[PDB]
Amino acid sequence: YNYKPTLWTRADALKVHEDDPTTTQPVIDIAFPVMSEEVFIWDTMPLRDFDGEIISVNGWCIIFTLTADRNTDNPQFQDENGNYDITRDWEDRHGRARICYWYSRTGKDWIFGGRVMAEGVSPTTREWAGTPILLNDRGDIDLYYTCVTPGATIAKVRGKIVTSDQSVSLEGFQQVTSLFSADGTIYQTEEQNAFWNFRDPSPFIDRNDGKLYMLFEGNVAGPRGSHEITQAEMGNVPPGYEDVGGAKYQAGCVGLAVAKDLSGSEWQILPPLITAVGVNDQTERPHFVFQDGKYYLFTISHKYTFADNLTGPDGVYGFVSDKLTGPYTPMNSSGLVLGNPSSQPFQTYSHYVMPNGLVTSFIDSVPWKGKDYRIGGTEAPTVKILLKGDRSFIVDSFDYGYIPAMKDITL
Ligand SMILES: OC[C@H]1O[C@H](O)[C@H](O)[C@@H](O)[C@@H]1O
Ligand SMILES: OC[C@H]1O[C@](O)(CO)[C@@H](O)[C@@H]1O
Repeated sequence: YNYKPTLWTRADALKVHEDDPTTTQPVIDIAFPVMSEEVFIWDTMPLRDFDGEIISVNGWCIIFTLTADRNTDNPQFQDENGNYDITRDWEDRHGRARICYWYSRTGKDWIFGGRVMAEGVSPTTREWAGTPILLNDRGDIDLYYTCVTPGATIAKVRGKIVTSDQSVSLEGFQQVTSLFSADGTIYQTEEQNAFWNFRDPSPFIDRNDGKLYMLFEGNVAGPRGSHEITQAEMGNVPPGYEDVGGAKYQAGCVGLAVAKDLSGSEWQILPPLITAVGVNDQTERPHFVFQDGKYYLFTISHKYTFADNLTGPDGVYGFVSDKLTGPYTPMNSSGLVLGNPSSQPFQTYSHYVMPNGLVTSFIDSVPWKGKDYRIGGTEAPTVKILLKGDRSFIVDSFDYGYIPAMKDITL
C-alpha cells in the first residue's frame, strides 16, 4: 500500500457554512415523541451487509442501538426535594452504554428486542459504537463494536438472528474477539494521549478489490501536542488567518485497516485516509456510501472539537474520491454535508448516511426557554440527502426513526 493520506485543512474548514439550507437539518419540534419510556437510545447502527446495503431478514428490519436505562425511579438520580433529574441521567449515559437491538416490519415504530450481549460478555463494561454485519442467509451476524475503559479496543462478537412470525430473537453473542488497538506508530495511543480517540469499526468489502476493509476513528500518532502545523495542514489560507492558537492539540483522523481474509479474524493496520491535524480532534463513526463509481466517506464531528479560530456545526461531514485510498475532496467544498441549525445546534447527533440517501439521527438536546432544554434519547426524523458529484442536497424528510431496508434476505 503506497498511498498518501488526504488532509482536511484549515483552509477547507474556513469554507464551512452553518445554516446553509441545502446542508442543514430541519428544526426538531420540541413536542417530539419518544420510542421508549424505559430506555435511552442514541447511536443507531442499522443491520447491513459488506457492501453497505441496509438488510432486512425474513421481512424484519433490524437496528442496533447504544442503549441505557431511564432511571425514572432510582433515588440516585434525584433533584433537590427528591425529583427525577432527567438531564443528569441523560448526560451520564455513556458510562453505562450497552448495545441493544430493535426490529420492525416497517422500518418504523420499533419493537424492543433487548440486549445483544449478556452482562459480563464484553471485556469492558462499556459497549460503544460499531457495525452489525449480516454474514449469512442462515442469519449469522458479526457485530463489530468498541471496547472502552480500560483502554480502547476494536473487537467483534459473532451471533445469529432467528426470526419468528411476530418476533425476533438473537442466539450466540457469547464470545468477544479483540481485534486491535492503537499502535503508536500510525494511530495515537493512551500512553501518548490520555484523551486519545480510537473507536467505531465500519467493515466493508471493496467492490474493485474484493478485499475486506474497515474504517475507524483515530488520532494521528505522536505524543499529545507534539504534532506541529506545517503549511500542509494550513492549506491555502486567506491573509489574516495565519493564527492557529492551540491547533496543535487537534489531530483527528479516519483510520483504515484490511483483513487477511474475508473472515475478518486478523487485521493489518494501514495509514489513515483522512487526517484533520490542526482542524478537528474528532472524526467519528466513519462510513462509506458507494455511488456512481465513487467513494463517499462520511464522518461525524462536533462544533466544539474544531481547532481554535475554526468553527462548524454538529453534524456529518464528508469526502469523495474515485479510489479507496484517495485523493479525497471535501464535500460541498468545505466538507459539511448535514449540519444542525444554529438555533438548535445540538438537537441531533450521530448522523448515519445510508446508500439510499436516508440519514438517521438521535435527538439529543432541543432548546425550550432560556438555558433549559428538552433531552431526547430517541430517533430524529429521517432526512433524505441527494448526492451529486462532490455536492450534497437535503431533499425531504420522513417520520421519526424511519430506517427502511434496501434489500430483504430470506433464511
Ligand atoms: O460523552 C460526551 C458526549 O456528549 C454528547 O452526548 C455528544 O453528543 C457526544 O458526541 C459526546 O461524546
Ligand atoms: O458513547 C457515545 C460515543 O460514541 C460516539 O458517538 C462515536 O464515537 C461518540 O460521540 C461518543 O464518545
